[PDB]
Amino acid sequence: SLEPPPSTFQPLCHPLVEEVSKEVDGYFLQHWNFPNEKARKKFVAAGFSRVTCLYFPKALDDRIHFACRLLTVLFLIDDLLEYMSFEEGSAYNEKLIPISRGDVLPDRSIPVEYIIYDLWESMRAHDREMADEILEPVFLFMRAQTDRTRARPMGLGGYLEYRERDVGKELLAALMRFSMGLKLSPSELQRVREIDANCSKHLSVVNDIYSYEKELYTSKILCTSVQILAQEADVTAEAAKRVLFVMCREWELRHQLLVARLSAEGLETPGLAAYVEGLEYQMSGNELWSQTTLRYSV
Amino acid sequence: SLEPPPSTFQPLCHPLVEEVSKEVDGYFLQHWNFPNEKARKKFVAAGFSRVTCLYFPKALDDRIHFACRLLTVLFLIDDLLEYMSFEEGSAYNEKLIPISRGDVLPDRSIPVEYIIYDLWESMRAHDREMADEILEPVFLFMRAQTDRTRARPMGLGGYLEYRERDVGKELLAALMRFSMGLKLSPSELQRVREIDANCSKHLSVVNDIYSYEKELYTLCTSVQILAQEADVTAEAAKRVLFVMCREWELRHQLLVARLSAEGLETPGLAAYVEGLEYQMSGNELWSQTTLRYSV
Amino acid sequence: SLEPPPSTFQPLCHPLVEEVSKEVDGYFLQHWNNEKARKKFVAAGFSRVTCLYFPKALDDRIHFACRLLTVLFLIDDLLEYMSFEEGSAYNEKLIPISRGDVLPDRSIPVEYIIYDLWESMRAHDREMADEILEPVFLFMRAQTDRARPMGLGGYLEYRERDVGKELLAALMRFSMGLKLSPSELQRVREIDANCSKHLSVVNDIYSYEKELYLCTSVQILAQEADVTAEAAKRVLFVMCREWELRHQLLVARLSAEGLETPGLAAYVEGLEYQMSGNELWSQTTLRYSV
Amino acid sequence: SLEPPPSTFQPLCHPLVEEVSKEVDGYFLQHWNFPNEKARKKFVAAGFSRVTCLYFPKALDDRIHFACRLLTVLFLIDDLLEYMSFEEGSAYNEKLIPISRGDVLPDRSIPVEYIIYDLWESMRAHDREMADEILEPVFLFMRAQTDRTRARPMGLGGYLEYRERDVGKELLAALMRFSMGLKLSPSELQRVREIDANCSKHLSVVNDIYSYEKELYTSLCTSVQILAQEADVTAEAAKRVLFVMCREWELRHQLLVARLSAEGLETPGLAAYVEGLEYQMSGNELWSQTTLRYSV
Ligand SMILES: CC(C)=CCC/C(C)=C/CC/C(C)=C/COP(=O)(O)OP(=O)(O)O
Ligand SMILES: CC(C)=CCC/C(C)=C/CC/C(C)=C/COP(=O)(O)OP(=O)(O)O
Ligand SMILES: CC(C)=CCC/C(C)=C/CC/C(C)=C/COP(=O)(O)OP(=O)(O)O
Ligand SMILES: [Mg+2]
Repeated sequence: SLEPPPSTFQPLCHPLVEEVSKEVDGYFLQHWNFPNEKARKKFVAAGFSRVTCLYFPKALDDRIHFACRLLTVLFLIDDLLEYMSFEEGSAYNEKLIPISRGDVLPDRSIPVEYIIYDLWESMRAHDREMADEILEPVFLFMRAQTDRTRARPMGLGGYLEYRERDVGKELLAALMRFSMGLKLSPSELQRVREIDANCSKHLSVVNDIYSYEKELYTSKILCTSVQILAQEADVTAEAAKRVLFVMCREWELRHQLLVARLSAEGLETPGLAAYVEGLEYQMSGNELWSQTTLRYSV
Repeated sequence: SLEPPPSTFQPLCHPLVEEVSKEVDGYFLQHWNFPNEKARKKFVAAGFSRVTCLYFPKALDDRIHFACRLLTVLFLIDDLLEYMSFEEGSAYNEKLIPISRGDVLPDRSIPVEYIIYDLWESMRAHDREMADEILEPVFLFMRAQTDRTRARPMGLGGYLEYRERDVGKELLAALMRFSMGLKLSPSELQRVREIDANCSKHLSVVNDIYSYEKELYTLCTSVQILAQEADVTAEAAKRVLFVMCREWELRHQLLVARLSAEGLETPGLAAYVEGLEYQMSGNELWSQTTLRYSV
Repeated sequence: SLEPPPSTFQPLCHPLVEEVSKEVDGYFLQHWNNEKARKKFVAAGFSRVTCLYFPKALDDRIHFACRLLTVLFLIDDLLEYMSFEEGSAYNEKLIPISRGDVLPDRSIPVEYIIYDLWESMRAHDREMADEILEPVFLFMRAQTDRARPMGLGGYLEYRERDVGKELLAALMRFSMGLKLSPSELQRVREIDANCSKHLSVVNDIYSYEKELYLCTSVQILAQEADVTAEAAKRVLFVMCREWELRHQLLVARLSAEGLETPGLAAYVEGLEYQMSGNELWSQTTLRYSV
Repeated sequence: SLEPPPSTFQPLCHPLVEEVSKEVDGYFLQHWNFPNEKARKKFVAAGFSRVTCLYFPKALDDRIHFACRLLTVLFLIDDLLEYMSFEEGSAYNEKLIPISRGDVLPDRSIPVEYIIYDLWESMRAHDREMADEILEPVFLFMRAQTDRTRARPMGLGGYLEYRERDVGKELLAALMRFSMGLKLSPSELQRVREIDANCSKHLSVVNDIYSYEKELYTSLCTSVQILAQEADVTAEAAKRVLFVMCREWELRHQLLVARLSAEGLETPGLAAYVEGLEYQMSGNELWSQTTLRYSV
């Protein structure tokens, strides 16, 4: 089997995982309309708060639950969207956006509506400025949840450049910033643009590596680095995964080189130091998640 | 400074290397017009016959010198062409082609001409049928070391497919079959299509890895291409490509076995298949030691 | 030979162009700094381009667009004479001044022109004027300084997101006093991308000479199809006609699927004017030496 | 619906088409083993000899039939190959190569075997030199009828370059030379390198434009799908753009020929050859618009 190559990175889980997980899991169990009990247990088995804590292990203790709640509902909606047309799905999320902004009252009789409204009111309550910062990154994601993928010739370079702008990864980095109380300035963000793009790729390719078996097992719009590299080099998908994993390690090193350079230049501010560290854990965390999540299972 | 990942391919060196060296080196030395001592000394140090013996370790004892002579002159000619124009260089080789077929002038006053002529007559003398089988393969290679290029976008996939058809590597394979007495009819040789391409690709990329520094003296190479596509340094690119080369080696064995599993393997292709493996490992040791890639 | 193929897009020209042109020209020829160029300016038709791009701009707003572009051009042809370091700073020093967080040196035309200009825009419509800030900054930033395998498909996808094209749509919305929600805009992303491609390729076709005096559809198609640059321009021109057709099909679908709002209808029609106007101008201006 | 854009070329058919067709058709009707008479009906309907005279209108009267007979058997083998595996079809054609070279006697009880043998034996008789010359071009094509084409990401450029080396179009050019009696030297051929590549693309794209609907089976690899995807337009739009690109290649062919002449590099053989390619293009276009091979 695969067997990942050596990495100087390692997965870390948020100290309070057990605590938040119980809290968040409990809240959705009492508020979200799960159909049958079977589903009720699929949810707990999922451990969305445990996923969040794996991604943002360095989050502030009094903010990690916000991140867990946001991702939990987002994972939930993503599941429902699967069973509805691009039309209703798009209509479904557009209704939640003004409600998320808090510009429109929720229909207290619809779980998702008041869970979203309450959640964002809570966030603006704890930190208004930062809460309003993640608004667009979230809307961008939600909207993309229903965008139709365009099939076109794509080599490795083009695919990777495309993944560098993944809205999901952007959501993760912006959310991680909220969870960590890192109020980075426009000049600080631009300073780590390469780091972000680099990180974005690592995350997406690691996902491709463990999601391939399922992507193909879809009575198979196949768009993945595994298939692209396998065809370009003319080797098996397994061989492709191997090569790609080494590339990921090269991106891990590039991450260090860029961070090292950032410091030498005297541009590594206190916040940026915390930020790039966070991204390192997203990379190692996303790797563990990919190897274990049932989402990639068959 | 770049540690090659593990490989099951072990390179060999033809036992007669030092013997053929003296033979062939002596023939060219003082027979071929060397501008000066230095030239002659550098020529010996280059050891083209030694290069040839790394690539064709299983060549037949009474055929190895034929390969050593052929490549020695080609390396020489290739050296003189850089100083010529796409105009001059082309007429040069194009003139030798008829000669090589024995159809024309051997001009005894011109080294390159009587050497080419004499070399091919010797080959037809030893094995007529097989000496002809490689005429076109060599010509293809000669009518290429002067060709221009059509610049267009080329990604990793495009560059690799392109290298799978490298005329240089086809010449090597064709000359190996000659040197080994292997000839298996154009059938099953057609059956080792994938094997040949996979191999040609492996040889080309290993060359890219070691020739990047020097080539960077002014780029069509897998190193720069992967580096730009994955957005990493060229050193990181070489490391990744090396792993890819190990994947092609694994694929090579799979192709070999599969040929067997369905009853296609034959004494000819069995030997051929192994000979290619020696080119790949041989090429790797050469690429790591050749002054051709030195700054 | 470059005879434009048939197009169903008919360009429009703002009726106040003569009035606003002499108005906006007189200004720059009064503060901004060889009189031989002082003539090249009045003949450059900077406000005329503006009027072909936003022929439906509000009468009291058209002069704003003109002034903005007339300076973005004046600065552009100014970057051609300075290094990335020089230009990048030169431009970056104007952003805060544009926001109004830094006052301008009344002795430097480029500075106070920018200052007063943005001040007058906020004073006319602060909200909408603020919305143009970022789009303009993105454009200016890029003006300063990828290097990798780029084929025709990659290039066009890349042009679907061109900043300059983004700037025109933002400036157009402001000029027409068109308030559109991020929601309504989402519905027209395909139309926006399609339009961006059209604008860029027509520009590539006509600016090929100047640029060649590189990253351009003309050169790329020429290499991929192995034909001349001129042969390439002809093929691309026909591709532009297909994008025009697609625009109409998309506009028709937006309507049929009941997703069109009055503001959106005006928006998509305006994009058409930009496309056809851009073509008229590109063919006539001496900027690309007719 | 699809109006081809204006062109300075025009299709042209070989004069003896009628008689040659009768002559070559009857031959196969007597030797080729068609099961029932619905294949003989279809066969005759396909008129492979008229196809040949459309592609090689400038052929010599005494050679044009060698071309028709060769393409007829190649077309027929092509169809049979459809009802055979890769391993099978491969072995099948490989069996016929030594027979073509005249090295192995054919089995007189197997039509395809003796028909091939007799054909080359007859060709080598009329012009041993030129006959031997198109041996490799035919074998390259036959062996190509059975290999697999690994699918990989490919833009227009990559696709077009691959089509420039199309063994089928190569076979066409070589057969045209043999049929027109044009014995070109390597220098002359090296001189017409760009012109061949340009022509090859033209033929392939024109074929793509008309075989697209057909290729949409779904019960792949073509300029139509690739361009439509790269420019994000319909396949129908792609066709219109590709067609114009084809007219540019016709212009390029003329420019390349003019240049060749102006450089004093055009020989009588080459002049006749490049003109022969012009007719291969106009001819392949008409064929593409009319062949049942691309229908439903
Ligand atoms: C679903 C969701 C709310 C994502 C928000 C961002 C986030 C928490 C990302 C981490 C988990 C991940 C890689 C999901 C995408 O899997 P995948 O891309 O291999 O499968 P998919 O993208 O087709 O859903
Ligand atoms: C004389 C000659 C080269 C004959 C070809 C036969 C051949 C492939 C011999 C093996 C030596 C080799 C890998 C050369 C490639 O040099 P390179 O491609 O890395 O450097 P270059 O091609 O730019 O000269
Ligand atoms: C028997 C035979 C075909 C001989 C080849 C000689 C040749 C190129 C004849 C011209 C006719 C032609 C363009 C066929 C293309 O079929 P296609 O390529 O459009 O359809 P296909 O290749 O997928 O079968
Ligand atoms: Mg331009």
